[PDB]
This record gives sequence, C-alpha cells and structure tokens, in this order.
Amino acid sequence: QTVDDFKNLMYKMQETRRAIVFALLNEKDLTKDDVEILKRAYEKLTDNFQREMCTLTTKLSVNIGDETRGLEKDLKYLDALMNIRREEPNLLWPIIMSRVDLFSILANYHPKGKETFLKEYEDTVKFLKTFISSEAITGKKPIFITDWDGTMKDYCSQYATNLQPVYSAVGMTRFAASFTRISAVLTAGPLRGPGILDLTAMPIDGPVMFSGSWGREWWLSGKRVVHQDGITDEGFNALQRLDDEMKDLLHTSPFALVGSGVQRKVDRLTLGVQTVCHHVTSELSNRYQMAVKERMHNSQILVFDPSTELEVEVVAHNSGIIWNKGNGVERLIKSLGDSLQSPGKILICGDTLSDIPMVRQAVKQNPDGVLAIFVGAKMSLREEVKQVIGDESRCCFVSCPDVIHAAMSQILNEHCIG
Ligand SMILES: [Mg+2]
Repeated sequence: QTVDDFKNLMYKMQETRRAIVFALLNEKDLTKDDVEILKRAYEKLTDNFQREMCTLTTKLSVNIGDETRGLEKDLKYLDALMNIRREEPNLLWPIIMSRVDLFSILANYHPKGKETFLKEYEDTVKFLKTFISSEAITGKKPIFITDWDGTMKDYCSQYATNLQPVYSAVGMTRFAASFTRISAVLTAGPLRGPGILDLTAMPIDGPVMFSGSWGREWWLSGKRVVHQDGITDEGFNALQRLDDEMKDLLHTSPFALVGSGVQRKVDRLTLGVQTVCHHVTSELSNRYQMAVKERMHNSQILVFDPSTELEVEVVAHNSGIIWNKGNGVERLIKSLGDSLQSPGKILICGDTLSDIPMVRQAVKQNPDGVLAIFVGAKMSLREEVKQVIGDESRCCFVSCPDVIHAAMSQILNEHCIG
C-alpha cells in the first residue's frame, strides 16, 4: 500500500514485461509465471476508486488509471495468445498474433464511441500502407520518427509509472524491424532511471532507437551518447550533483512520484512540486522547493524558475541554440549513415506542438515526401501540421495511440503473415 511497494511492484512487473516481449519476438516460450506476475499486479491495483499511497509523515492520492488499463489490455491480449499457443505449441508467434483480434480488445477502451475508432483505424491502415509502398518505390526502407507520450502511449498521471504495455511494444518492434530502415523515438524525459529505457517494454538495442532530453541523449548502439552543446562543462556536472542531493532526499518523507517526478535531463532538472487539482498539501510543496534551493548550493551557475503551478525547472544556461526535437532528429540521422533528404517517405507521429520542429525539419529536407499521424489534438494543432506541410492527404489525425497500434498490427498481419 506504500510508495516503495508501488514503485517496486510496477518496476519488477515492467522488467517482466520486457521478458515477455523478448519471448514474443524471439520465438521463445511464454512462462505462465510471468503472465501471473502481470495478473497479480493487476488484481492488487484493484482491491480496497483510484488508490492512495503513504510513507510515514505523508500520504498522497495517485491516479493509477493508465497503469491499470495497460495491465488489463495486456492480460486479455496475452490470454488470447496463450490459449491459441497451448496448441499448436510450435506455431510461430506472429501467426498466432494474426489470429488474435487486437482490434476488438482495444476498440472497447476510448472517448468517442466505437465507429469512430473503426474509421480512424481504417484510415490509419491506409496511410501506413502508403508509407510501406515507399519502400517498393525506392528500393530502400523508409524512416519512422515518433514522439512517445500521447503518441505511442496514453498519457499517465505520473512519469515514474508511465509504462508501455506488451501489445504495443510488440507491434511497434515488429513494424519498425520489418518496414523501416530507421526508427527513432523522441521523448522529453531522460534515458535511464526513471527515463524511457526503464519505462519501455521494448528491446532498446534493436530496430528502434530511443532518446530523451529532446534528442540531446540517445541510446546506441550499446552505450549512451550525449550532446551537451551548451556552455558549459560546469553545471552539467553540477546538474548531476544536484540530481544526486535529490536521490539523497527522496529517501526521506518526500514523494518522488508526482506529475513529472524529478527528471534529470541533459540541460536541466524538471520537477513536479504540485499536482492537479491540489494534492501535496501546499505547505509541504513549499518546504520541498526550498529543500531544492537548499541543495542548489559562488552562487552555483544554474538558475531556478517556477515554470508553472505544478512544475518547476532548474536550468543550466549558459548556454543554448535552443535545442528542439528537430535538432535531435537531425543529429541522429546525420550521426548514422543517413539523410531525410533521400527520396522516399518519412513518417512522423506526434501529439503536442513540440513535435512540429520535427515535421519542419522533415519537409525542409523532403517536401514530397513526408507523412504525419497526429494524436489527437485540437483544430489549432491539426491546422498547424496541415500548414507546415502541403496537403492534408499527407495528414492523418487519430484520437488515441491504440488506433495506430491496431493499424500497425493489421499491416503486420497482412504483409508479414499473408
Ligand atoms: Mg508529448
């Protein structure tokens, strides 16, 4: 019921998720002990309606809705898999996957009604098909770049338990390996704990290449490369030191675990001090913020600022060119043997305004030539992506990531399995 039991539960489970996905991609067998770990995390997360956790001196309510639905979906998926696997025990996983109706499983959970899901799905399939066709045209597989939060994954109320379900990890890995010469993922958060490498159910050294800090740090092929590109070397190491006195401090009661939960990025520390609506007892919020400037010591080079109600940042500029996702993308593609310039298609998937520099970059290099799936936002954003490219026949708007997941799964069933 406590914090560390929540964290530890979610993380051991997530590691198990990774193992399951491994079994599922590599043709190994699926232990019912694994699945059962999943099952138990699920049935605890619903017992005593969304649940609250505690230390000693503090207690806080936490929305576990995403964690729950993640687990739930995964369980009905995996069940379908295993009962088709129980015989024939040697049937290739992908074929079994083509027998499992993922569409109906995901086309329960969502904001519109079903028929919307259906049609967005149909459209998205069609779209993706056009992309694949790129490779029949140019004799090179195309490039795939995607945002994570909101885009490949539903939003989670807290960053630490933001956890990728199995089905999406599988579909994504398969899609990327089969259809693409490059698949990059750009996130705002850091790489490891708790970064996106820890949050993912996916291979990480395979066909998908994961980044964080908006492209400032990548995981490849086996290590982590980090582009500072700002004055200094000073408070890169200081941000490291501060992030330390923070590891130091969450020992105490307080709770790491709120909206973004103390992320160390390359250029900055970004910190949840408060939630929506109001939780975390504004007194304790204030005391902890001054624990934050406590640790912040010269007056050390780095600078505070209350970005918002709920969040806050410790920033290191000097310096910057003001790095965005476009730059992350370009740095990546150039680092490899490649270019967005090449003839063929680029598919980009995004959710907020932050993904637009990525489209700008893409069309700058390849105007013919770029595809975008955005999820699911307002007239303004829809209109903006329509703007930053041409038609509008190259734009696809869907309301949730599961539409993309189902479409991909379909495309895999059709082109891979026949
Ligand atoms: Mg996002």
